[PDB]
Amino acid sequence: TSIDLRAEYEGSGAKEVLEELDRELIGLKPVKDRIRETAALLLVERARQKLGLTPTLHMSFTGNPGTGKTTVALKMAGLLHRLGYVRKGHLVSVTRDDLVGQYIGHTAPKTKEVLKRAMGGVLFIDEAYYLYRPDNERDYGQEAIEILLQVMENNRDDLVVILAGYADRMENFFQSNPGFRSRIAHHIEFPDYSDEELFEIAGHMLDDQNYQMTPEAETALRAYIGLRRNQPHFANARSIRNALDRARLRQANRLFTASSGPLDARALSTIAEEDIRASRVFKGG
Amino acid sequence: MTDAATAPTSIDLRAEYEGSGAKEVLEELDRELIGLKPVKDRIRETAALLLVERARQKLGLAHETPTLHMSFTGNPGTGKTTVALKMAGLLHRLGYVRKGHLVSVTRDDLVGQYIGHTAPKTKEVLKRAMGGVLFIDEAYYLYRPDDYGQEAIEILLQVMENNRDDLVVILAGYADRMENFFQSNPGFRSRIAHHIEFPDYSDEELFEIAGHMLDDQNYQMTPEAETALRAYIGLRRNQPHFANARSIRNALDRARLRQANRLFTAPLDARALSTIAEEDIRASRVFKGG
Repeated sequence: TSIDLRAEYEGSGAKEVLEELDRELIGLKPVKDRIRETAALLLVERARQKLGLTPTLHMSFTGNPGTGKTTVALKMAGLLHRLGYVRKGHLVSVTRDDLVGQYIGHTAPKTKEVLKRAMGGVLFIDEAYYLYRPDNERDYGQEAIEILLQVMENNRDDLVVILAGYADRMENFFQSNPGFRSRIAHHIEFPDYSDEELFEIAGHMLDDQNYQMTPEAETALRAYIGLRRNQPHFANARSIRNALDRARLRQANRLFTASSGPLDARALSTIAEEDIRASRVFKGG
Repeated sequence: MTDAATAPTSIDLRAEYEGSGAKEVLEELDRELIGLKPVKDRIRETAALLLVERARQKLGLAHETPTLHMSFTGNPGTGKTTVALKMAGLLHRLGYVRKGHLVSVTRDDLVGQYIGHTAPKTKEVLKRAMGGVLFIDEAYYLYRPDDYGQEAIEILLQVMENNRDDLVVILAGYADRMENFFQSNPGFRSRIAHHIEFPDYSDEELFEIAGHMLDDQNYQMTPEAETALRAYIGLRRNQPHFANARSIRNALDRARLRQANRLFTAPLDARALSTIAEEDIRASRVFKGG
């Protein structure tokens, strides 16, 4: 007659999954609160079905690389299975090259078989928009879309689909293939790490390698981070790693060229302001 | 030296209208587009010209092919693409274009990264488009002089004047942006036969839609939520990138999220579960400005 939401929250073990996500995803509170929130709606809409009032679950995760897309998607498959929306809470992750066949006619079995594997859980199409390439001739992508779109409509109660990738490309993909928008019930946005967070990471990375930055070099990175995030294909922590790898190289070539004579652990463990500002990022790319 | 015409001497327009399946396509458009008279009526008039021109060809009067490309302008969620599907069909039943398919395309489908990569991308898309119609969503993004889309426009333009009995092109997007595009790129005006302007739905119409949307999912509004939504619609409609029915769904969606979270925070029956309170709508950034 009336329902207890907290009981179902504690009953499903959905709380456990949300803890498992805060423990397994390095502080991206913004996204985590959005997953907390959707978990609430998923909970309520479950209780609504229970008191006698056919869902819709497909979703889209958009943002840059290294923003938690997959590791959230995994926890989502779990959560979904916990709240009885899915039979076996398991995540089949797949690119476009897992769905489109090279030879004519050999796409529809391949897409169908991936879907056979996916049944009872979640399919995760990474950079889905690459299914639609009328740019390429002899690309049979249009057909994998047809089948995808078909399952999301009809054969629903055994599958949840997650499209993922860059937001700009996802939006364009919807333009050309509409009828996806009315099949995605959750448009989740994954933003980057804040500057202070990106700096903390860069800090820890150098701690684990045994390197220190000079105070002046620290502010160089901060200048760097802020610039980089605004340039194309920003990969968050991979972009940091990549900047440090390059800084380490430049430092090694400072010390080898400077060749003043013998040098101690400080000089060798130190990344200087020179090593970061030499980056093309400060020039424009 | 003799000249003898072997064309028929008269033609019945309605008999042709009905017999070619052109009448049915317009009726499908009426089924498939939620009441948008002005555009449906504007389309009908374009369909009359197509009919009469085809009539003129049958009587053996057509000199060249008519110019029959067009430009659909307006906000998202106003029928543009679904009207395009129909134009394709109608142009097909009137045998203006070979096969009735429509190829839908964005800036990214035509403009690549590294140098010299653009022309073959566009040319392939155009190849797949021949025989039918090409829909270019936000076609103005091809031209960003601030990056090799300039070449795509030039191929696009050359094709529109030259081979008319293969491809029909429908450009689409926001009116003001599409206007400046034509400014910055003359020659497109010469080619476009029809400017079809798509208007928004009314506050009343959108409220109807939101109403049915709730009913399907068995949600009810409190009197104060009714008040708030009406207010919301009125504000949201003068804010950037208004998407009619779509942005109504998103607004109810975001209300459904806010409502769910409200309960879970602060035992409940089917009424308390299916109800949306004022707060769940009023929380939207649409009231604070954004």
